[PDB]
Amino acid sequence: MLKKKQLTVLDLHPGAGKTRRVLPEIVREAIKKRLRTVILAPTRVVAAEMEEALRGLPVRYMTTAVNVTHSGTEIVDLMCHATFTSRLLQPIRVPNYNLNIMDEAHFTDPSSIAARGYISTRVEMGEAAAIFMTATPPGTRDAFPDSNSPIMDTEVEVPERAWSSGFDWVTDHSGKTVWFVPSVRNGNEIAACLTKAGKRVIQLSRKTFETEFQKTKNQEWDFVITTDISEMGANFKADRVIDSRRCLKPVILDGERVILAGPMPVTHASAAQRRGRIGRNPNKPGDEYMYGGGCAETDEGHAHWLEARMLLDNIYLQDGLIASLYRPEADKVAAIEGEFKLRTEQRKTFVELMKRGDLPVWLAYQVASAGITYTDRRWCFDGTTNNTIMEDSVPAEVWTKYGEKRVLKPRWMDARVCSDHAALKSFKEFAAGKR
Ligand SMILES: CC1(C)OC(=O)c2cc(Br)c(O)cc2O1
Repeated sequence: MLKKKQLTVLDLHPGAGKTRRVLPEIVREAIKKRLRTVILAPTRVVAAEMEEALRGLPVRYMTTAVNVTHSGTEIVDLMCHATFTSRLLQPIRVPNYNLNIMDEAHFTDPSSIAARGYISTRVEMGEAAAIFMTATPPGTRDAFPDSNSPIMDTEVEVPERAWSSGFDWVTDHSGKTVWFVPSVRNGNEIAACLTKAGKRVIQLSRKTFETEFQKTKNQEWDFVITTDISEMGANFKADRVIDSRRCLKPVILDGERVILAGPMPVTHASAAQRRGRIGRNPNKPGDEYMYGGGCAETDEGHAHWLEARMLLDNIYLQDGLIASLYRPEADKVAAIEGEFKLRTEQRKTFVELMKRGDLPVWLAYQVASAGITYTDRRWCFDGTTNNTIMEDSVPAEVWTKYGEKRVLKPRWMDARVCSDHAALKSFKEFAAGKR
């Protein structure tokens, strides 16, 4: 696996031991061969689980999620998928790793797709080896893979709103349930309905993941209501998964705006990962998987693959060459390699709008390519009337950095800046010049 010019896909079924059993063996072999190695974790929670599996091995943990006193002689680095891509983009020297290991390599966030593109190109060039660890590689058509113990799979109508009757099976259950919803707002309504019925509910989403995930260990719960973030190695002690089989899809319209389309069917990879949360204990057969719709290839035309191209066009590889997306996911976007390449100063603005501004990739690109500087927020207020952002059925308003009350009306509308109360609050702070 570790020899140059080779990319290996380690596709053992969910719960087969890729992280706890296979990963330490690969690391020992890499250290024995003096291979400068990088291990890429999707989240800070997975990074913490990896430190437990690799305890006693000389690994440099480039994350504050782990508290370790490094020796300074480690040749193995561990960091998140987003940190790797961020460091490549910035004027920071990233070693050219001989071995690149990506855990939960199915992650479809733009920074993860970009990391796969960069690593696979280095391998194609004959410069590095790579191991992608996932039960569901890109393009998988099997939503029902093998598991540690048998699962009861049931196609059933799943509520997506509060209900009064017709879904007794949901609340009549006495075990623990992990329920995947298409959005934070949809999970809020189902959570409220379950709480009113006497259930103890925890909610998880990208922004709250590390903090709220700890509650799944620290307190008794009946339900976990989660978005698709829990498809990336988050493990639970549960006996049932309820899966709406739906997700939101960011779509770029006429290259001028981003909408959150759907809810629409999840990919087979996502469904297999959601189901994969249960059937993990070989001594507990009969875990349930209730699913409320079919699968479709909704990653085709999904904005994340276009956003991965914007990131890869701005990463130095060799002279004017640009890394391609990983071959099995390369047809998900129609893009000219190099079309998003920015000049030095615009690239710096693009990076800062993402890193400090916390803006979606697409939106950060529109601002930086228009020649606007990071602190210039006039674009948050000079868009067309149809770009007015609404809050509680009335236009959102902020005090500008000049002390003037203005309606939020960005020149470029990206629905992810107001997909929920938390996102809109963060965007309002940005428009006001507060970060
Ligand atoms: C990832 C980030 C920003 O934060 C860390 O926790 C960290 C730790 C080490 Br060690 C390192 O070399 C670099 C790092 O930079």
